[PDB]
Amino acid sequence: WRAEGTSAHLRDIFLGRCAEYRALLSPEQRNKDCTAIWEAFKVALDKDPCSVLPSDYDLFITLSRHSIPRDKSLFWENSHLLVNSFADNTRRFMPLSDVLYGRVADFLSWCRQKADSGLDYQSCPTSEDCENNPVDSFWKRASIQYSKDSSGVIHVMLNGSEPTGAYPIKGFFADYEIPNLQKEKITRIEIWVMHEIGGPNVESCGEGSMKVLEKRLKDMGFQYSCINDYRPVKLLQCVDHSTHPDCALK
Amino acid sequence: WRAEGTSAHLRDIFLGRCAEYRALLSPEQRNKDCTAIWEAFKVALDKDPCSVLPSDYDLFITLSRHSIPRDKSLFWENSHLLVNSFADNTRRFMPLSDVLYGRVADFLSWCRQKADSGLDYQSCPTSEDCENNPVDSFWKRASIQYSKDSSGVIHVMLNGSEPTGAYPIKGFFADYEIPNLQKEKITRIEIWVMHEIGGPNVESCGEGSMKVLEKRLKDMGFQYSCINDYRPVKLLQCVDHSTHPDCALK
Ligand SMILES: *[C@@H]1O[C@H](CO)[C@@H](O[C@@H]2O[C@H](CO)[C@@H](O)[C@H](O)[C@H]2NC(C)=O)[C@H](O)[C@H]1NC(C)=O
Ligand SMILES: *[C@@H]1O[C@H](CO)[C@@H](O[C@@H]2O[C@H](CO)[C@@H](O)[C@H](O)[C@H]2NC(C)=O)[C@H](O)[C@H]1NC(C)=O
Ligand SMILES: NC(=O)c1cccnc1
Ligand SMILES: NC(=O)c1cccnc1
Repeated sequence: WRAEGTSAHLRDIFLGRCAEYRALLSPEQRNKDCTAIWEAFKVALDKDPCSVLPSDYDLFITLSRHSIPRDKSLFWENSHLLVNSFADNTRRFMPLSDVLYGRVADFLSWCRQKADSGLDYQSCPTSEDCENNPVDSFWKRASIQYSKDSSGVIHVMLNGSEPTGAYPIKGFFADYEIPNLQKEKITRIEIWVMHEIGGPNVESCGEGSMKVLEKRLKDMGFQYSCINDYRPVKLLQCVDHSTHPDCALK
Repeated sequence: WRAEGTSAHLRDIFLGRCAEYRALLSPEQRNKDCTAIWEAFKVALDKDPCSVLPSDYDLFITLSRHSIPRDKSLFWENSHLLVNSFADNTRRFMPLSDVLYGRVADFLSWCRQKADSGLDYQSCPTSEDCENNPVDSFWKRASIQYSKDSSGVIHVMLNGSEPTGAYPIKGFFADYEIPNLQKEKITRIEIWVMHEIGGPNVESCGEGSMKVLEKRLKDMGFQYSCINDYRPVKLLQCVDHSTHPDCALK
């Protein structure tokens, strides 16, 4: 295979993450059964590593699905860590990685042996290796869910120091989330184009790809707006470049 | 008992944290047994909620003890969340809550029911209820170990907006950490007295309790220094007060 092998102590981690996340859920929704969630998640783990479909994770999403505060969703591209860091375990925001079905699988990897019945710790199929692998189908399922369940003001943090462009016209946000946003429940969409401190300003609002994304969102009938280096997040990046001039306080 | 009962799903959480922490450990140190560790830790959950000594966690420490990067230790008082936050899971610094024996219990509570054998999810003997309770003893033990395995530059984060002064003469830093710092392997001690954004500036370097701390550290032969609102951390605080003037950029 060409992707990272299945995560060590996957079950241990999974159940643990799920365990801690409960305290975060509202009482009415605290009732989650992690072992049931794990048992359901495993259904895809038993199948051929190149024959897993998003729909396989339907049961898993059923037992772990839960509400997302209006105005607290945070979609993103090329900024996984920064997103996790800023959101702060649902405190500031609630990105997919901060929703039960996302938290449990964040940064992890998994797949069954190509021929054997165990877990392949050597390597898992990437997108190229074959489309229907467990990790991709999972995130396709989870992201679709996350999008349908979002509401209010939708925020999107993009990387403007990304060589190839801020908005990947072919990533999860573009292919699986935007097509699944519920217009009736969304008031407007806000984009945060974050540039690296000092880093290359490859693209800012309304430039290049950001023009495509903007045109598409508007064509769809959404209310659009874009911000460059949204201050709160700029400050966070600054935590690691305090001496740099872009991070100097008055 | 004047303290919160044992955390729900204590074992799952303990085991989950441990599992994920291994990934951060160095290769020739990554070989840890989370179940054995939990088993050792649990020895205290089989005792009288008021008859647990730091020694009882000895074996637990033996099975979890691991080296701490030089210059990476970060002691603190009155700023638990900010410390954890700024430390970023061993990325920026490595506080006791980011050491395996400290991570597995960070923010969790526990203690067995006085009479019965089961855990008490109702309450737990707080320091005043009786000194030798499960939680306190655990930390006394974890603290001493942490102080002992520290070397290089010692950073300490204190809270200058604290109503009682930045340095508590009776606290873990005071009663268990400072007393166990191996002087021979410490270059110097640096203090960060952080003030709330706009918040009350009760004390700053060289004032109030800070004079008491500074004297002891020096008298002890350490090389002392103090910084009001260390910039990196100030910027982190600023993340939640971007519009405030103390957080204004240029
Ligand atoms: C935003 O995009 C840039 C460019 O892709 C990312 O920078 C790269 O980060 C990796 C990991 O640290 C480095 O190996 C590369 O050398 C970086 N490239 C450059 C030109 O510096 C950056 O990490 C992204 N920011 C976020 C928050 O994801
Ligand atoms: C620094 O100390 C202050 C003083 O307690 C903390 O602020 C208080 O926080 C508590 C809750 O943790 C509130 O009930 C009080 O109203 C706050 N008082 C003030 C004056 O702000 C502050 O959170 C501490 N900072 C850190 C990082 O621990
Ligand atoms: N970890 C995440 O939040 C995530 C991963 C893959 C696709 N979309 C979101
Ligand atoms: N919980 C903690 O991280 C902690 C408790 C007591 C002393 N030092 C650190």
